[PDB]
Amino acid sequence: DELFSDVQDIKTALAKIHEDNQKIISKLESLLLLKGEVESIKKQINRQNISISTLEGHLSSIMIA
Amino acid sequence: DDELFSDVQDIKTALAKIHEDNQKIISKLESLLLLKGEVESIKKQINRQNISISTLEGHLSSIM
Amino acid sequence: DELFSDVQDIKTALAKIHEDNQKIISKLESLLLLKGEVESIKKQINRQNISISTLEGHLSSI
Amino acid sequence: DELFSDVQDIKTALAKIHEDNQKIISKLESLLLLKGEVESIKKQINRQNISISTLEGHLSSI
Repeated sequence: DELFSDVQDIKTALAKIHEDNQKIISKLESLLLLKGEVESIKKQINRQNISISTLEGHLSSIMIA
Repeated sequence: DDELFSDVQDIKTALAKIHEDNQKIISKLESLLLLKGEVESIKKQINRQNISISTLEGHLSSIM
Repeated sequence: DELFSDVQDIKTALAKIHEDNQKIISKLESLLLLKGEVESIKKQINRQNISISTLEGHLSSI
Repeated sequence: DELFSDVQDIKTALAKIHEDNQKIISKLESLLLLKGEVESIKKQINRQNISISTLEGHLSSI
């Protein structure tokens, strides 16, 4: 009957929500990789700050002639 | 059967709500995924910046 | 009916998935405020780069 | 019945999307760490600005 048509509609919308959940999960995964790169950026800027300090060190030597 | 029909309709309503949740969630993830290109561009500027410090570290010795 | 209790559990489980999705949506909305942060960062960096170069120019004149 | 087994199929598929949600929850939790990575970078760029101003101050003095 119309009950069987309905029961197959529930099954199919459940299968479609499952399939979109896999795509949402991939996009989350790809953002998590981007978190790894943002972590490396954090690390590179700290290394740059260490370097600016060397500059400043030599610049102090120049100022005292 | 009137009760089962009405309950089955509840399940279908509930699925349509979850389908709409999925679509709102997919939309916010696609807006976030724009960060990818911004982070690639930041990687390039950091490298450009590293180079520039070395040009500086050096000049500060030909002077010194 | 075992069938009635089954349909009730099915209803309860869906409403819980839907209630949990609301929390997922607000948290994701809260991450979109990062686009403004990361952009402010891109601008900061370009400005620092410019400055370092502006420093080399001054060094040449010394 | 044909029906009982179909309703079992629905329960199985429902368990799956509950499963999906747990995995979306755990990933999202991990992603939320990004806000703190971005805030840390902002602090680091502030400190860099300061350290550059110092350097220009010194080139100014010379």
